[PDB]
Amino acid sequence: VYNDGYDDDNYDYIVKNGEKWMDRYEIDSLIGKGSFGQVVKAYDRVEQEWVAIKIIKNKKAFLNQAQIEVRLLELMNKHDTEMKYYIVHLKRHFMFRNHLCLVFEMLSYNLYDLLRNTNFRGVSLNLTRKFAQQMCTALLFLATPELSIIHCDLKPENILLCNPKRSAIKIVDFGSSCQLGQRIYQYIQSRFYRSPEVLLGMPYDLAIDMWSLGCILVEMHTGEPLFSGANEVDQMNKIVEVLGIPPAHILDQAPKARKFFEKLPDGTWNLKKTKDGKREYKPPGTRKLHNILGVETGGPGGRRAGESGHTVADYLKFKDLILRMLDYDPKTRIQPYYALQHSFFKK
Ligand SMILES: COc1ccc2c3ccnc(C)c3n(CCCC(N)=O)c2c1
Repeated sequence: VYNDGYDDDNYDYIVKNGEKWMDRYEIDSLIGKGSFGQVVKAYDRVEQEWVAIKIIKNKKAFLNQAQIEVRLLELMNKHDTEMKYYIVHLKRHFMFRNHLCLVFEMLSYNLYDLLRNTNFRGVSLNLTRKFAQQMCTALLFLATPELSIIHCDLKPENILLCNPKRSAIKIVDFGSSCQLGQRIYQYIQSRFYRSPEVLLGMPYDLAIDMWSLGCILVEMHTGEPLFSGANEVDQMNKIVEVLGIPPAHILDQAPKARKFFEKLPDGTWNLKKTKDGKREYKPPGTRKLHNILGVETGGPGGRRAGESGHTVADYLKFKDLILRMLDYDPKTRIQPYYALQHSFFKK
């Protein structure tokens, strides 16, 4: 028996459609499940509107982390700027049957559902540009010194459309987020979108979100993840296929450098030796983003050949921005303010 019967064996609240909570919220259905807990669709009888309620797991570790998400959401929402409207709005929170419940504004489906709806053909470069500009503005908001918030889990699933037929988006799931000073985890971000500094076990800052954004934007247009690693070793090697060996000044400071690389006598770094002449990856830096995007061959897989807004000039700008987002060095990786000035966004 878990939580007097209200919970399942995974600390989740057993959702029952049609249940009414505190004579206010009418639970319609389950929207999604995550490590944090479940999000349900519910009607707020008081305010007479539809809301999304995130039911946090009934477990100390998850409750304590969700309390941080609340602190950060309330801190962002209080700030007055139009940029704050790229972050989902937390209306209120409450405890119910030993679950912390977060009430959010209702949104539409996420960018992964959007990709799946195109059968993973990818969205247009113009739509990608719209998402990129909004995301860069959102990251600029998080970078404001008073906030200095690191989302730490940017991915298609955590970027939602406000309206199913409109391009406006908002960022969700700040549970794993932290502030620049208060970093408390080492293994963070979803693997496909994890930055090299996190893979290498080095200290991280807001630049890790810019890395994830670069990965996301490419996936949005091509329809498949740029670095689809099955584990950390596979992830690092897939990054190396495209960007080459990380610079020595980074690896020389990386605690986990020898999980993926080895230092030669002449001081240079190379990938760890592979036994028995097994070939599993393209040589470092040979998987060109120029070809992944189809810059001069009509877009990803030639699917955008003879389409408006998919000129080579457009792709060369897109490629340059992505490569500046995928800089190995977090100190030189493009920052939101300057990314927004990139020619890719010129009117
Ligand atoms: C639909 O409106 C919404 C509105 C707000 C949120 C929200 C706020 C915080 N964290 C998460 C995971 C949130 N989700 C998850 C959806 C997952 C999905 N496939 O739609 C939301 C959804």
